[PDB]
Formats: sequence, C-alpha cells, structure tokens
Amino acid sequence: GITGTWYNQLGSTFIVTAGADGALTGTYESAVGNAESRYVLTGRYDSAPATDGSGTALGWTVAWKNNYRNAHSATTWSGQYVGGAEARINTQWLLTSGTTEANAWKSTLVGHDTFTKVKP
Amino acid sequence: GITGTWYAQLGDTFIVTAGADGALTGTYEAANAESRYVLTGRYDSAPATDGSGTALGWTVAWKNNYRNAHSATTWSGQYVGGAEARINTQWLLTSGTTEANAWKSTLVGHDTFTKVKP
Amino acid sequence: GITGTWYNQLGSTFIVTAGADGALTGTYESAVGNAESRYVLTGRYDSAPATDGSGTALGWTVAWKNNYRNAHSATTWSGQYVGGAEARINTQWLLTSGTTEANAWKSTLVGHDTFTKVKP
Amino acid sequence: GITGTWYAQLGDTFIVTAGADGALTGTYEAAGNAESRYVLTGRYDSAPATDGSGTALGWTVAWKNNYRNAHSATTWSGQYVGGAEARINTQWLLTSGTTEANAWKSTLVGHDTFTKVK
Ligand SMILES: O=C(CCCC[C@@H]1SC[C@@H]2NC(=O)N[C@@H]21)NNc1c(-c2ccc(S(=O)(=O)N3CCOCC3)cc2)cccc1-c1ccc(S(=O)(=O)N2CCOCC2)cc1
Ligand SMILES: O=C(CCCC[C@@H]1SC[C@@H]2NC(=O)N[C@@H]21)NNc1c(-c2ccc(S(=O)(=O)N3CCOCC3)cc2)cccc1-c1ccc(S(=O)(=O)N2CCOCC2)cc1
Repeated sequence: GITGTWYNQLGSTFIVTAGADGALTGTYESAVGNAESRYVLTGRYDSAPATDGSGTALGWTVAWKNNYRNAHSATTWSGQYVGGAEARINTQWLLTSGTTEANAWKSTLVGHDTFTKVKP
Repeated sequence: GITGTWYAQLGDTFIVTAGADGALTGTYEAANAESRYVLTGRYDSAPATDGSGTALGWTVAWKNNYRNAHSATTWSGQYVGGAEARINTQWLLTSGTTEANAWKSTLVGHDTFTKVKP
Repeated sequence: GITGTWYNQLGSTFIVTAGADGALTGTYESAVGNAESRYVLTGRYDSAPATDGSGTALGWTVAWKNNYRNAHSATTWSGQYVGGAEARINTQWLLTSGTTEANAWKSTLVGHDTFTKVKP
Repeated sequence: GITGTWYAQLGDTFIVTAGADGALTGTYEAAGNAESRYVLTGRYDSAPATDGSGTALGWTVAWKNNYRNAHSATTWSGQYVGGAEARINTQWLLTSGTTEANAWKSTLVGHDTFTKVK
C-alpha cells in the first residue's frame, strides 16, 4: 500500500512505486508541481514486514539536483509506513549540504515529516 | 570517485556504483552472503567546484534472502575526494514498530567511510 | 512565557521555571505524576530572543535516575518556544543509554516532542 | 571522572563540574576569550551500571552571553567512558529561534567526541 501519491505537512508531494524486490522509485516535488521542482527519488522498504501490526520500515533519498536547479544537497527520509483507511508514513530526515571542511560541522539539518495519501 | 569499495570504522563494507545521472546502487555488507544487503541512493552529480564536498545519501532495508530485521537505515552525508577520500555520514535506523513503541523506533548515529580497509 | 506546566503528545508533563539568567530548572514526569516517575531537569534558554516573531531557543536534559529508578540513560531536548494564546515548545530529542563499546552504535534514539500548556 | 576540562575535535573546550547528585554545571568555550564563553548546564547518571557500560549524560548551551547572542541553543547527548583515555562521545542538536515558515530548517545535528587531552 506504499505505492501511490503522498503529501506531507509542508505541502510537498511524492509519488512512489514500491517494487516486489524492495525497491522504491519515484519523484519528489513541491506543492507547486512544476517541472523545475520535481526530483528523482530512490529507496528501499521491507517487502516482508511483520504480521503483528507493526509498521513497514522504509527509507529514501532525494539529491536536490534536477535539470533545472542544483542545491548541492541531499535529503534522506527514514521511517515507517502504516496501512489502513488513514495510511501514513512517519519519517525523520537528514538534509546534508556539500560544504568545505571548515563548515562540515553545520552541514546537516534534521527534522520530521509525516505523509498521508490525502492533501490538506 | 565515489564508485568503489568503502569501509566503515565498525568494519561494515559497501560497494557502490555511482551513475553519471546521480544514482547510487550497490550492496552493503554488515561485516558473507547472509550479511549482504541491497543499497540504493542518490548523489549530486554536478557538485560545486569550490572545495565543497559532494552531497549524497542512500538506504538499506535490512532484509535479504537470509534475515529480516524489519528495519531500514538511511545515511546522509558527503563525499570528500583526494589522496584520502572519505564519506562522512550521519544515519537514521528506523524499525517497524507498533504505534505505542513508535517513539523509540529510530536510532541515530554517524559513520565515516574510507577506501582503505583497517 | 516558558515558565509553567507543559504536556507533550505522549502525556508526559514537565514543570519548568525560566530564570532571568537563562536557566531552566524543574521536573519531568509521566502523565500519572507519581513520585517514582519524576526526574530533575536542567537546561538553558535564550533570555533575549529576537523581536521579529521568531521562536525562543532552548534546551534541557533529563538523566533518568531518581531515588526510585535508574534507566542508565539521559535525554536532551533541543527546540524553540513559540508564544501565543496557544503557546508551544517544539523539540527534537536525543536519548542516549549507557552502553558497552560494542553496542555504542545503537546507544542513541532520536525523536520529536511538541509541548503545550493543555493536556492532550 | 567527568569533572574537569574537555576538548572537542573542533577545538571547543568546556569545563564542567559533576555534582554528586547528577548535576552538570560549567562553561563552554568556542575559540578562550570572554566573548567566546557560554554557560552550560546538564545532567548525568550519578549511579552508572558497573558492567563496562558508559555513563549517560547530556547538557545544553544557549548561545547568548554578555557579548553575543546567536538566538540558538545546542544540546549534547552522549556518554562518558572512563580510563587512561577517558572520552565523552556525543551527538548534538543545534536549534535556532526561527519564524514558523523556517521552522523546518531550525535544527542542525552532528557529533562531537571530547577528551581530557588538549
Ligand atoms: O535545499 C534546499 C531545499 C530542499 C530541501 C527540502 C527539505 S527536504 C526535508 C523537508 N521536507 C520537505 O518536504 N522539504 C524539506 N534549498 N533550496 C534550493 C533549491 C530548491 C528549492 C525548492 C525545491 S522544491 O522542489 O520546490 N521543494 C521545496 C519544498 O520542499 C521540498 C522541495 C527544491 C530545491 C534549489 C537550489 C538551491 C536552493 C537554495 C538553498 C539554500 C539557499 S540559502 O537560503 O542558503 N541562500 C541565502 C543565504 O546564503 C546562501 C544561499 C538558497 C537556495
Ligand atoms: O528508560 C525509559 C524511557 C525514558 C525516556 C522517555 C522518552 S524521553 C523522549 C520521549 N519523550 C517523552 O516524554 N518520553 C520519551 N523507560 N524505562 C525505564 C527503564 C528501562 C528501560 C528500558 C528497558 S528495556 O528496553 O525493556 N530492556 C530490558 C529488556 O530487554 C531489552 C532492554 C527496561 C527498563 C529503567 C528504569 C527506568 C525507566 C523509566 C520508566 C518510566 C519513566 S516515566 O514514567 O517517568 N516516563 C515514561 C514515559 O514518559 C516519560 C517519563 C521513566 C523511566
């Protein structure tokens, strides 16, 4: 039930396909949705989750380069998918920017996004 | 110079292919086939040319043909080239949990990789 | 506006006093609030925040030892206070357990708590 | 063994008193001029496990003193390991006061190891 279009609290969108082999592929974009704001995503998920009501673990990465813009950074999301009527993906993320060695200490931001299949 | 074999302080190994397009693809070895896992990620395939590192990230879901930990790790970091190339990362390891345990679902840490085995 | 009794989304309670010198002192407890579940906190906050509508930075620590229990761990919350008739403290936290060197890699949990002055 | 002067890899220094009760109190210096010194306060486990495990601890610095105000605070969470080469291994979170619109980028994360050796 991971496959589909998800929306987070910031208005960002990501469309993902979950493969039988554990692959996650798709696109991550802004609320705008313009070509300039769409980025490739790739990740993995647990294709054989526990049958005890636990969430499904997964992660993905977006490097913030496309054919229009380059922010010289990449975000990874790590979290879990919870299925059902109100399916959700709860994540924490790390956004690392390319930096000089001198600035490396301030290279990585941390936050949390929750995605639903519904747009507020 | 990202493509190749990388070793962490713990002795984890991963071998990765960096596609011209920004793709990272390879395997992560937790130390044997039993301990080999698929990894995929992304990197900046056009980094700044000012001495800045190259941003990247990847994910491993800890399931293979032998074991399933019902968890996934993502590493976020940057590649620094040179005579002593390195990948400096921080990571998030999320386990699949019940809702009641979701507060303790995620570990955080850091890994530095080099192309030299210790 | 930081001084007072706050509740997060787990039901945990923390009572804090914010001193003029930037000190945070008080107690962190469970929803029940019995003696066995109360722990000392101490932290710091920006006693002269920006006057541009920005939050107030702060942080605090609880070591999970009191005179009843000892978890051999400590949590730090890093976040900001946002004033309002609906004031809130948005935080991320790190919970580190004492470990052997072998297990140090899995010593630290990360998460996020939001506190309000109303029970959930 | 926590009480003393500690040095990070970046050359930050901090001087801390560990109270019998679990209190950490002291100062954190960036550069060691007055302009660069800040108050720290935290907590540590004053009755650690006696099984080779580290001692859990954490502390906070709000980056305001009589000279500068960065409108931010860092918390370090980690553990003390004693010995001939005592160390404090930490991860940290640095949160800046921000507008709501920028709150998503309010927090940096990283890691610091401290030793009592300059
Ligand atoms: O790194 C970024 C933003 C990308 C990270 C979004 C994060 S990932 C986790 C969190 N969850 C989300 O969904 N969004 C956020 N900086 N912005 C630049 C971009 C860029 C702009 C828009 C988009 S988007 O597709 O419309 N979308 C926005 C909403 O979030 C999802 C993505 C994507 C990328 C491209 C090039 C450059 C930048 C950039 C970065 C920093 C600065 S700056 O403010 O630091 N600047 C002024 C100060 O001096 C230095 C330069 C300026 C431009
Ligand atoms: O240590 C904890 C959790 C304390 C941190 C709460 C976190 S701080 C961030 C987050 N925000 C919150 O408001 N609460 C959570 N509880 N358990 C205690 C233990 C203990 C810990 C682990 C295990 S175990 O994992 O099961 N283990 C044995 C079995 O094999 C696997 C390993 C066992 C025991 C030891 C001593 C004390 C505690 C404890 C319990 C409750 C509280 S509380 O009632 O004061 N309260 C819990 C929930 O709200 C926060 C405080 C505080 C400490």
